[PDB]
Amino acid sequence: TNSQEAAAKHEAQRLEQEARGRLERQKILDQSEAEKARKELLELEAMSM
Amino acid sequence: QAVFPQNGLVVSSVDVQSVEPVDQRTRDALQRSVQLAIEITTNSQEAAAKHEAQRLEQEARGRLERQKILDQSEAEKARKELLELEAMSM
Amino acid sequence: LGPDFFTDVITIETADHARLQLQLAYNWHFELKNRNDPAEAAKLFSVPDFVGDACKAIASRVRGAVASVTFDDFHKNSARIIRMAVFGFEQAVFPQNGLVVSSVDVQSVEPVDQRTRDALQRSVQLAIEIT
Amino acid sequence: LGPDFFTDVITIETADHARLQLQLAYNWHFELKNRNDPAEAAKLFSVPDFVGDACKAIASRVRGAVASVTFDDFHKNSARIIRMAVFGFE
Repeated sequence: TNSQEAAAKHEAQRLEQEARGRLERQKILDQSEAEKARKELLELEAMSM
Repeated sequence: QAVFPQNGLVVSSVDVQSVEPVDQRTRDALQRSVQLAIEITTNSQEAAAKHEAQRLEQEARGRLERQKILDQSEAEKARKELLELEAMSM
Repeated sequence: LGPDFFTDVITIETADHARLQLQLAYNWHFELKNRNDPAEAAKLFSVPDFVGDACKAIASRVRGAVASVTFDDFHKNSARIIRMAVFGFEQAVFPQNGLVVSSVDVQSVEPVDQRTRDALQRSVQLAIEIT
Repeated sequence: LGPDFFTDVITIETADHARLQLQLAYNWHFELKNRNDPAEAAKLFSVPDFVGDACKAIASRVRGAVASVTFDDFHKNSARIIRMAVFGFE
């Protein structure tokens, strides 16, 4: 049962790992789209200045 | 099926109904083990729902931020035309 | 010997040592190919007590089919299990008395561990809660 | 044996171990192809108690159809479920 404990623990740690990496990848995607919108906004801003 | 020729007895089947080991610790640790099994399943559901809500939170933040960028764009254009009127004014 | 189903309660325990109570109804009726044949009636009376026989036997089928099943698998699908336990894989029949169980309605499952039902009910409660 | 529906209350529990009570009416009536045929009446009297039979049987249909259903699915659509449980699918 202790082996089951370590197994479930390491398993939850694994899903936590995949969840963190996935959500981080999601941050990167949002940062990308935000970078593009920020770029077009920089077009309007540079033209403004 | 089991057979006892000496008396012609025949055991067609043997239903089992209970197993009760003398060690209290055996059944206690076993029951705690399965209890922790459903416990780690519901905990897995907890982490799943948690990470899921975190995911929708992620998409919501990125989407709303994109909306900020769009509003900043339209506001940049209106600000530009306003700069036309202002520069002509000065 | 009419259809009038009789209720039955037999306890069983999972291979993972998890005890649980059951409330399980039994639909039942005796077939009669003919009023004319005495021998079928001799089958009807061959049993000292057809209800006790059917209860102990079907309960043996249940404890047998379920004890082999893991406690990894005990949820709503278990209703599929016992239903396939009572019925021949391809209605239950007892030739010795001509008994025929057309169906087996289930009405309750009550595991002895309070923590099981409590954690389960909290789990579904947190399910609608996270919805 | 007229249409006069009789009420019925049978408890059931979801596969996810969630108990629930029910208040469920039953519309009912005995068909009669002819006054002329004794045998149909023999069917009418073949049951020791038609109400108890119909209650236990339909309740078996309900507990059976619903226990197979997930507690993921218990909302207003369940009314669609039991209605299709009592009635033969086509």
